Amino acid sequence: GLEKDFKRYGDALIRTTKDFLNGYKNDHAKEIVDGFRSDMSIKQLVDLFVKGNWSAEQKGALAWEIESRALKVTFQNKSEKYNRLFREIASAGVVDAKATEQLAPQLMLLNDGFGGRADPLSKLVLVAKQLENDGQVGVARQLLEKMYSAAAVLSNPTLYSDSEKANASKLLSSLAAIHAKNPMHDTSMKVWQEKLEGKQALTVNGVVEKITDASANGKPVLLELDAPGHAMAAWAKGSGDDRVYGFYDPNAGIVEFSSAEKFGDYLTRFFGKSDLNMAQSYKLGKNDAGEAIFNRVVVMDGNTLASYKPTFGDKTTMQGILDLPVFD
Amino acid sequence: MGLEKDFKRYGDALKDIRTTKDFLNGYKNDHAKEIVDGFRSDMSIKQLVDLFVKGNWSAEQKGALAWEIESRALKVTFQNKSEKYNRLFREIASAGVVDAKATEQLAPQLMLLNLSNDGFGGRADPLSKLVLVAKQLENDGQVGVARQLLEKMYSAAAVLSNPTLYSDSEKANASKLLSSLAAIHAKNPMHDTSMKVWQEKLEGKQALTVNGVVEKITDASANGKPVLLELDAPGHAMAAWAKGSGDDRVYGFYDPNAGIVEFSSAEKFGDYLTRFFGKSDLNMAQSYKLGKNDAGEAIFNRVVVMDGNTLASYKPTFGDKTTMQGILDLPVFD
Ligand SMILES: [Cl-]
Ligand SMILES: [Cl-]
Ligand SMILES: [Cl-]
Ligand SMILES: [Cl-]
Ligand SMILES: [Cl-]
Ligand SMILES: [Cl-]
Ligand SMILES: [Cl-]
Ligand SMILES: [Cl-]
Ligand SMILES: [Cl-]
Ligand SMILES: [Cl-]
Repeated sequence: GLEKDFKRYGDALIRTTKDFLNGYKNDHAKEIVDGFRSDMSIKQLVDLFVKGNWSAEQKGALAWEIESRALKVTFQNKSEKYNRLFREIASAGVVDAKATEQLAPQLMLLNDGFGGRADPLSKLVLVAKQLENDGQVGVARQLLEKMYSAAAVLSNPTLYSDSEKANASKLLSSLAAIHAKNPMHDTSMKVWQEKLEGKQALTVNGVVEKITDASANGKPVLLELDAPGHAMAAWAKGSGDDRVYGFYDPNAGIVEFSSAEKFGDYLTRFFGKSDLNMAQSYKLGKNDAGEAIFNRVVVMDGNTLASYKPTFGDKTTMQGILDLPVFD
Repeated sequence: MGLEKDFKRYGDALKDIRTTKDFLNGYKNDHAKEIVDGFRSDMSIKQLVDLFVKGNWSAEQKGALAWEIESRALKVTFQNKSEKYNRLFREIASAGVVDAKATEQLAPQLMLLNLSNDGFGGRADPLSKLVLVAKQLENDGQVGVARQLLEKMYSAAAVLSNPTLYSDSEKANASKLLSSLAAIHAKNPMHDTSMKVWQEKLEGKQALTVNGVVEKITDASANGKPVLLELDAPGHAMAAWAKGSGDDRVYGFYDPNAGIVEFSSAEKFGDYLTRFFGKSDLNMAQSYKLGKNDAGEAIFNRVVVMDGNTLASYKPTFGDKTTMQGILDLPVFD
């Protein structure tokens, strides 16, 4: 009978006064509400609230003890059988556009192919964040969705139109072009601002400071984190509450945070011995202090990299590749 | 290892023929072994490029070798992400103050839980309805209204569990949103007589099976109009819907356990729902204790064909002018 207990409570009401809201907290009723016990039932708590003269802060204390129990909504990881059924349906036969949106974020990429280091992906993810900072939306999440769609079209071409087979080959052949002609070696334009290696190499903390620097509010920070035969990306984009700090790894996929503190906690624990110890798994060397350092950290120039053309003769730019379609 | 030099020689041998319908028709699997003389399905990428460069081929013949080469050289394999990466993300996102951007990635991985006699019923009575209003609004142009409902509920619950980490304005918004779900349960819109939020109530001899729900949701006669169904099982409410038009039309299902699932394909939607309730896979029909029709087929105690427009304009709390659509726009942070 929690429904009848919540109606009598709601009718007994002040819920917007700063005197009430200050009392609306946990472990506070046991110190200002005479006749309160943390083993009481919702029914007993409502009886104590109605039968009794209370102050503004005192009504807020009981309000929290009542609402924290009556309006409680608990969350928990979804059971594996629901995820297994969704992946089985979404990965079967013809590619499902809407299903791929929900499936892409749960997958990881593997190796032959092109690079095997994810050379072109870390770069395209950085261009995508340059474009997202400038207003576009979900450019990086759609890059993974399109790659998954292109691969599916290339594996079962008999299930797609000639237009779709042409789009899939063009997108995948474009990733191979970025690897064949690495923009880092181009001499007509400099796609990088700085190339921190050797005695200038950065640690995970160095990358975190560069990404979370509060002086970059509104401007994008685009870094390519290079480890032996394994390339990753880190970035910052947006402004104010919309500013986001992210990290990309072919294994973990794309991870973003609104909090600079959570981003720093994630990256430190990702590479640190305290948790995943990825720094030693990707075989990072150490500086004279014994701190893990990246073989190279490239501070990219989003604008120059976005305008780079991987295939000579063709006018398709990096930004152009992120807009290449797969389906009509 | 020298696959990069083999792809450059290949790309140069095509200078467009890659966009001619004669080339694309030949660009298929199991087709080169029947039109390309001197082809063996045991050849290496290097041998395939040699056969492509050294040899005069037709439009369809270049497409066959192109597929055999690209299907191997441009191959990208996918796999489930390791659980340790998801565990690290959940640990960071669930610590201290709620992270707006992290909640966007976390919400879709969670499921909802509550009391048997909770402050809004242990059947998800108000959620199935709010999800249907959200789909009514999404059909009309709004975006991610249902995904943000779960993100806000997660944020409200977090604020209610750790109020000392949020402002008075935030604690007031969290209590207002959660108290609104309790209002929808206290005053069930299905019993309102000032407005009819439902079009039909299929029950008894008119009860639908899982296949019946699939036909109603995927029915091509709904053009670009929204189909909003509430699937009622003993003490457990779910939702099913169709929204959008053309390539954008989507078929979805909501269950507090499975969360929100959507498909562009009517066939995949049907395969998902059939296997969700069927004994062949999850067997949820027997878990939610569904009854059976004279044919022994599992049926829902009731399927409500909702009227998105009327339900969206319904006011759960009397005296207050907040509508169902208004609840989906209630804020949590400021
Ligand atoms: Cl065929
Ligand atoms: Cl912060
Ligand atoms: Cl597309
Ligand atoms: Cl020809
Ligand atoms: Cl866990
Ligand atoms: Cl405050
Ligand atoms: Cl009812
Ligand atoms: Cl049937
Ligand atoms: Cl969900
Ligand atoms: Cl919000």
